[PDB]
Amino acid sequence: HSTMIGRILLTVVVIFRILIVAIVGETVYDDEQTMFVCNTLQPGCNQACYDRAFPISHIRYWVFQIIMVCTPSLCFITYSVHQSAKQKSKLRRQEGISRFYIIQVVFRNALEIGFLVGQYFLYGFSVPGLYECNRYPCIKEVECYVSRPTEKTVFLVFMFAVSGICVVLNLAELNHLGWRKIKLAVR
Amino acid sequence: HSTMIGRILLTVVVIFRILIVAIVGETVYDDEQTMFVCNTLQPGCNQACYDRAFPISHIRYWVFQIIMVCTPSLCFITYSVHQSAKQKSKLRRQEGISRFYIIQVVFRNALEIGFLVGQYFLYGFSVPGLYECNRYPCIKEVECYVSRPTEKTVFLVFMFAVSGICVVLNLAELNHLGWRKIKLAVR
Amino acid sequence: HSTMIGRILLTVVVIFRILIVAIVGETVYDDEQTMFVCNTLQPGCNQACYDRAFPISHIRYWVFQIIMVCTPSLCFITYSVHQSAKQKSKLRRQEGISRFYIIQVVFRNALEIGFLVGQYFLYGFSVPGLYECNRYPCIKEVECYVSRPTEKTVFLVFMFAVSGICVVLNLAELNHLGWRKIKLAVR
Amino acid sequence: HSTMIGRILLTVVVIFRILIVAIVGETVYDDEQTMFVCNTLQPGCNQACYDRAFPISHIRYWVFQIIMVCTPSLCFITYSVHQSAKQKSKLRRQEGISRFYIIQVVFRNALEIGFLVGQYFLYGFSVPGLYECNRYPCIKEVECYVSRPTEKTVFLVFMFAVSGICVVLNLAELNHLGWRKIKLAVR
Amino acid sequence: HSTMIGRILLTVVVIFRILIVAIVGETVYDDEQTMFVCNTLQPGCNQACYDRAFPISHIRYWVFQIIMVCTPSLCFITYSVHQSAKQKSKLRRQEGISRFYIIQVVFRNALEIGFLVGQYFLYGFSVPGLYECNRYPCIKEVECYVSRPTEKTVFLVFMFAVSGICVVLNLAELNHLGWRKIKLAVR
Amino acid sequence: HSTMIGRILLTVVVIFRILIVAIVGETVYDDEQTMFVCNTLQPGCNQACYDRAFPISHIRYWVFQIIMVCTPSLCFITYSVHQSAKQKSKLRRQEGISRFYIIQVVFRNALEIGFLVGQYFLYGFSVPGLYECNRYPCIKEVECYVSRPTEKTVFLVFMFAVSGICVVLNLAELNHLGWRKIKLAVR
Ligand SMILES: CC(C)CCC[C@@H](C)[C@H]1CC[C@H]2[C@@H]3CC=C4C[C@@H](OC(=O)CCC(=O)O)CC[C@]4(C)[C@H]3CC[C@]12C
Ligand SMILES: CC(C)CCC[C@@H](C)[C@H]1CC[C@H]2[C@@H]3CC=C4C[C@@H](OC(=O)CCC(=O)O)CC[C@]4(C)[C@H]3CC[C@]12C
Ligand SMILES: CC(C)CCC[C@@H](C)[C@H]1CC[C@H]2[C@@H]3CC=C4C[C@@H](OC(=O)CCC(=O)O)CC[C@]4(C)[C@H]3CC[C@]12C
Ligand SMILES: CC(C)CCC[C@@H](C)[C@H]1CC[C@H]2[C@@H]3CC=C4C[C@@H](OC(=O)CCC(=O)O)CC[C@]4(C)[C@H]3CC[C@]12C
Ligand SMILES: CC(C)CCC[C@@H](C)[C@H]1CC[C@H]2[C@@H]3CC=C4C[C@@H](OC(=O)CCC(=O)O)CC[C@]4(C)[C@H]3CC[C@]12C
Ligand SMILES: CC(C)CCC[C@@H](C)[C@H]1CC[C@H]2[C@@H]3CC=C4C[C@@H](OC(=O)CCC(=O)O)CC[C@]4(C)[C@H]3CC[C@]12C
Ligand SMILES: CCCCCCCCCCCCO[C@@H]1O[C@H](CO)[C@@H](O[C@H]2O[C@H](CO)[C@@H](O)[C@H](O)[C@H]2O)[C@H](O)[C@H]1O
Ligand SMILES: CCCCCCCCCCCCO[C@@H]1O[C@H](CO)[C@@H](O[C@H]2O[C@H](CO)[C@@H](O)[C@H](O)[C@H]2O)[C@H](O)[C@H]1O
Ligand SMILES: CCCCCCCCCCCCO[C@@H]1O[C@H](CO)[C@@H](O[C@H]2O[C@H](CO)[C@@H](O)[C@H](O)[C@H]2O)[C@H](O)[C@H]1O
Ligand SMILES: CCCCCCCCCCCCO[C@@H]1O[C@H](CO)[C@@H](O[C@H]2O[C@H](CO)[C@@H](O)[C@H](O)[C@H]2O)[C@H](O)[C@H]1O
Ligand SMILES: CCCCCCCCCCCCO[C@@H]1O[C@H](CO)[C@@H](O[C@H]2O[C@H](CO)[C@@H](O)[C@H](O)[C@H]2O)[C@H](O)[C@H]1O
Ligand SMILES: CCCCCCCCCCCCO[C@@H]1O[C@H](CO)[C@@H](O[C@H]2O[C@H](CO)[C@@H](O)[C@H](O)[C@H]2O)[C@H](O)[C@H]1O
Repeated sequence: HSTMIGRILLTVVVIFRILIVAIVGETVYDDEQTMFVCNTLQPGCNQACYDRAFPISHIRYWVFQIIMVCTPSLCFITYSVHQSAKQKSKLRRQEGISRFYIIQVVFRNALEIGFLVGQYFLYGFSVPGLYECNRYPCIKEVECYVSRPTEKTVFLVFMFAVSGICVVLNLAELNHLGWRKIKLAVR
Repeated sequence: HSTMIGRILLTVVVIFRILIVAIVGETVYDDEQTMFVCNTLQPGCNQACYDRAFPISHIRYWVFQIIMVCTPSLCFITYSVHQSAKQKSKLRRQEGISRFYIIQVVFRNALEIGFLVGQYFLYGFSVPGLYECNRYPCIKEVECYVSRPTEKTVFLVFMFAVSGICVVLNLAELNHLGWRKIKLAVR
Repeated sequence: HSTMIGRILLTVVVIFRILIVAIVGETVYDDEQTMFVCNTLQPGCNQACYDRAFPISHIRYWVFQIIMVCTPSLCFITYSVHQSAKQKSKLRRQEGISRFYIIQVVFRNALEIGFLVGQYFLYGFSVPGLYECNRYPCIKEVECYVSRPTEKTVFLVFMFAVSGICVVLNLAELNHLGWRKIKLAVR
Repeated sequence: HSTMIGRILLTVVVIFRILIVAIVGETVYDDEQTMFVCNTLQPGCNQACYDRAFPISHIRYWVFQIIMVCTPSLCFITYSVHQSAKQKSKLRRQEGISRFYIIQVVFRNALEIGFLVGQYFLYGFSVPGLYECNRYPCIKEVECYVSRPTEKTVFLVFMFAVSGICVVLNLAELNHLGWRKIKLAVR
Repeated sequence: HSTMIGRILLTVVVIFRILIVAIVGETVYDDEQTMFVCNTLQPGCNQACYDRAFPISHIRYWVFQIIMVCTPSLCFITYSVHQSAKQKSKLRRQEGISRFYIIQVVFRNALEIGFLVGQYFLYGFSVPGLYECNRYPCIKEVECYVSRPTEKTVFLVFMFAVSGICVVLNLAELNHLGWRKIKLAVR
Repeated sequence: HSTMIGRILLTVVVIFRILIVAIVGETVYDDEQTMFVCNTLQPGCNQACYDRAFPISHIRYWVFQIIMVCTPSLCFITYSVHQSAKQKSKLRRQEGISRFYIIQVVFRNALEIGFLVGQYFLYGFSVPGLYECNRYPCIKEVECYVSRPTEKTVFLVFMFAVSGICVVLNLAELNHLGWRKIKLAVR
């Protein structure tokens, strides 16, 4: 019950997060590297420490996740276009399209779960403003400073909450589908 | 009475504020971090003080509020599209759409009130040109300077006035709806 | 007489000024703050003096005026769309639309007059290349220098001339309307 | 004779110059102020000398000329739209449109001549790489250096040649019109 | 078997990689040259070492490969447009179009193989964070440092994996075509 | 024979080169002036040497050539639009259009040959990474260094190869036309 409104809410949340990231994410991380001050005098002790502290920026991971999530929708649209171009057998084709969509949404749920787990394990919750690094160029351990940690961690928490809401909606959709539909999709 | 003209005025104000922010807000806060001068010599005493003075910039909050306000309209549009795709029962569907729109506008009023309260409590009215900060990197209290405070506080006051006008229009719409419509929406 | 050609000329002037500002204004004021040199050594004596000399930049005022001027046109378009969606009474509706447009153009003339008066009182005619400032951060009076004053004052004079031409055209339209139409709009 | 092909060539040249300027002009003058080196030590001796050497940049004048030239075409299009909306009298209206277009093209030729004369008198042909300036901030005469003079003067010469070609085409069109058409337009 | 779904998946992968690169590649390599620190004091020892370490950036090669891959599709579209404009002979024309498409896809597979081999031989897998260079401007061997190596090598590995998947799909399509179709295309 | 496929290939090559330049050329030459290091201490010895080494950048010449090449196509399109608006005489008009197109393609071949000769004579093949300059501001001969020479010369070689391919295709088209068509176009 209430499946269509749930799908509508999920689409609204997807559009909301896509617009929010495409508007704000570029500006926050536009000059992250430039605003890096570290207590050191050895040349090259700054770039190595910045790479160690932030190997992959959060914006790249978010963009990658958003682009990867939309691929089943794109392939479904292409398959529907091909089916329309091609045209008792119609009912069989409709059933095949339905089971294809079911498998697509299951794969989308799996991808969302994997992306959420990876984001949780990689970045975490809070962004440390102060970092301690010791690589080959730096003779001893040095203390570097990060710029704007509060905004980064707040936006990361918001992204995690949005991903959790999407996961909950996807689980609700899977529960609406149910064991019989899962078994039918398997066979 | 005069409900349609009030809704037209509200839409005009929304378009006005959206265009104004999308035109001017990026340029004002484009290089806020760069134009930061503080009386200190300790490395890292500038970024921490800037983060303390401005944890979240006003432009991010305004963009977030604008994007959040438009979500009920987007979900209503999607629901209308779904209803059109699906098509005595028509009258019942129209009544359901009407009560859905009523609940949507009530939620929009609540969200606007919450956003206005948060903006008032977080930023306030005036932006202090001079700041005094004392964090761990800075040994003692230091005096930092902010660039272009007058423009920031003027634009913040204008945004507050626009939000107040929108709140007044929303309250007028709720009064036009009235207790009977609220009770019907509840049940 | 010659009312339609006057309105056409006014629209042409509006499009001309909008295109001119949207093309040139961003580049002139793109790096105004960076090109600021002042004879001082006290930290923070530059930002405060720049804020004192230029509290609100001319481009922001021009953009605000242009956006505010177009609001009656937008509300008229929305009202016309609503009237078209809704559809002896037709003649009454047409008369109401005509008087609404008359009131709208009167309000537009008033807004243009107010904006012109504010621009004249705030900025003036010439931009002083050399400024003398004495605020709290600066111990004594200091002499700061402004970059590209000639272009700024020339473009300000051109904007003032365009606003004057628009005001003259609006006054001509009001004279064409006349006392009888004003009295009819009042009642 | 060969009037239509001449008008086609004029339109092609206008599109060519518009595309060329809109593509290249922004990049050449993007950082003209930054690449300014002058043999001086007095603060403020650089901005004043740059303003004296280049009061108005060539790109602003070219953009202003291009925008001003297109205004008669825009007003003619608006008048044609109004005439279409409004609809022996048709022949009179067509004759009025023809004489209006004749007056418009005469005004366009006059504006082009004035703009060409102003460009010739203001900028000239060659851009001096070395400048000598002596204003109030600079105690004595100082020698400043300009960046990329050859490209600026080459593009200025090309713009002058394009303007001359346009003037020649406009004069050919005026000769095709002739004394009888000029007299008819006058009365 | 499963040829159409394979082509759909290949198109989806192409769109995915195109969007991913067009979104992320510009920002990563936006300021690669600026963030270059090398242990040297001789002027010109930095630019030569940067050129030696990175003669051609990865983004240029990826853009070139993507643009080159799409050329057979563009020429096929143009040929189809010409055939549509031009219109037992229809069957012969369809067979000619089919064999033209077969030759086009064979050429596309060859181009993809060549581009993959070139990318593997030129860049490799890992980006060395530390480089040792000795050119004419630098008296002796000097040690330069690269900024953000981990992101560059991760994205390069992802691009290599995407190219491998595309190559596998193209080989599957060629196997579906088969020896008989290859022989028919040859003659 | 094979004229239509040759024209299709020429159009494909034109689109390919236009897309390639519009994508990559801006980024390569975005900050050429900034990354200029020369062994000198006299102020103004850098800008003059940079102007001497690179009077006109390659990107400007390429953009100018591309824009100039497309002008006959634009004028042909405008002439076709005029002919369509205007409408035994039809056959004569078609023959006139054909001979006009022949003259247009001959002029395009001549322009391409001239542009190729100019590019070969001006820039050459290789970009010298090291330059020796001696102008008035510099007391003696000084050694300046160029940034990213390998990419510039590689892209220049690619542009030369593309221009050569276009010239070969144009010569093939002219050979297909032949002496009889040339004589008919002359008279
Ligand atoms: C659809 C519903 C289920 C969404 C619920 C969202 C939660 C997954 C999010 C929302 C707010 C989050 C919390 C916001 C703030 C914090 C404080 C934060 O504390 C620190 O960063 C310091 C201590 C530490 O290192 O853990 C730990 C995570 C936590 C509890 C977060 C855990 C995850 C929460 C509960
Ligand atoms: C639809 C209608 C009801 C909109 C009305 C808008 C008001 C909510 C705004 C418009 C102008 C605002 C005022 C503009 C200027 C100031 C001065 C300002 O003073 C300071 O910043 C220094 C003193 C202090 O710290 O409070 C205090 C807020 C106040 C009164 C503002 C309070 C809120 C006002 C009345
Ligand atoms: C439709 C018609 C009526 C438009 C007419 C436009 C005028 C309103 C503008 C056009 C040119 C302007 C003038 C251009 C130059 C100057 C010099 C300027 O002198 C200075 O800046 C130094 C002296 C001082 O401080 O006043 C004073 C304003 C004035 C006369 C301007 C006054 C306003 C003028 C007449
Ligand atoms: C449609 C036809 C008539 C267009 C013809 C274009 C001319 C108006 C242009 C094209 C090339 C120009 C010439 C190109 C180069 C120079 C050298 C230039 O010499 C200098 O800059 C140094 C000497 C000085 O200070 O005059 C003087 C202008 C001149 C002759 C230019 C004069 C104007 C010319 C002839
Ligand atoms: C459609 C299927 C067949 C795609 C398979 C993709 C492979 C071509 C890619 C995916 C992951 C890649 C591997 C990811 C990581 C590494 C570690 C890497 O190690 C180093 O960089 C250090 C040692 C060295 O210098 O080789 C060597 C390449 C390798 C094995 C890569 C080899 C190529 C792999 C297997
Ligand atoms: C449609 C077909 C005919 C296109 C053929 C393209 C040629 C016009 C291009 C492609 C590769 C080019 C060559 C690539 C590399 C070089 C090395 C280059 O050597 C140097 O830069 C150092 C020596 C010197 O100063 O000449 C001289 C030009 C040359 C032979 C180029 C000459 C022109 C070539 C043959
Ligand atoms: C699509 C699916 C993708 C799956 C992705 C799986 C990625 C797995 C990454 C394994 C990384 C192991 O290395 C891991 O590094 C991270 C961050 O660098 C460390 O993380 C630590 O520092 C970061 C900040 O730097 C803190 O936010 C975090 O709370 C803390 O645990 C982990 O303690 C360590 O375990
Ligand atoms: C969508 C709904 C969102 C609800 C949002 C609720 C946000 C609540 C934030 C609680 C913050 C508590 O911390 C609060 O910090 C702000 C600004 O940092 C302080 O604010 C103080 O400094 C700021 C500038 O920095 C001044 O403009 C302000 O007038 C002054 O009160 C408050 O004195 C303090 O109470
Ligand atoms: C939509 C309607 C808006 C109405 C706007 C009304 C704005 C009123 C602003 C009142 C400002 C009072 O402060 C006013 O500051 C301006 C500029 O800062 C001063 O202006 C002075 O300096 C400026 C440059 O800085 C010169 O160009 C000007 O000629 C000179 O008078 C005035 O002498 C002073 O009176
Ligand atoms: C739409 C029509 C517009 C009409 C525009 C009329 C503008 C008239 C400007 C009058 C300017 C008088 O001041 C004029 O300055 C210019 C450039 O600043 C000087 O010009 C001098 O220097 C410039 C470079 O700086 C050289 O390129 C030029 O060859 C040389 O003559 C003139 O010698 C002087 O006469
Ligand atoms: C469309 C088809 C294009 C075909 C392209 C063919 C390009 C062939 C390039 C030949 C280059 C020979 O020079 C080649 O330089 C590369 C990188 O510069 C060196 O590569 C070496 O350094 C790079 C980084 O700099 C490492 O990532 C790599 O693992 C290592 O081998 C090779 O050891 C050397 O053989
Ligand atoms: C549309 C048609 C356009 C026709 C264009 C005709 C342009 C003619 C330019 C004549 C220039 C004469 O000056 C010419 O300068 C170039 C480059 O500046 C010199 O060129 C020299 O240096 C350049 C780099 O700077 C090398 O790449 C080149 O191999 C070498 O010959 C020539 O040796 C000299 O002859």
